[PDB]
Amino acid sequence: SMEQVAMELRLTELTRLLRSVLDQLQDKDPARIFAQPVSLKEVPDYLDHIKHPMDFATMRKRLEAQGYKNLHEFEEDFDLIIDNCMKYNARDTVFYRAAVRLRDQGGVVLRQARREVDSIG
Repeated sequence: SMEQVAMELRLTELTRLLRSVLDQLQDKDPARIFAQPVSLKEVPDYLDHIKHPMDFATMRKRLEAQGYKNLHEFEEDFDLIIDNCMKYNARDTVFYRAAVRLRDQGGVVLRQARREVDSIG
């Protein structure tokens, strides 16, 4: 149907906007601490601690499959990256501190993404 095509075009455009958001958020992790999944070879007990692991590569795979239907779903995954880190790692670690900085700098990006999503529909 033409309605299905139109819905598919809207999803494609949301995916384009989320890719730009993803790139801007990942720039705020210059150490690449959140770039890839926590390795279960290196941290064999990780899934005893963290029930829903997340990282930027995993988000990018989902994005490129058009697997984010709305900005809320994308933000949920970004918040997992931060929140997982802040539980597993202690306050006095480079990892925790990196997540705080990513949260703080990312909030700005996400605040405008929300206005753009609503504005463009």
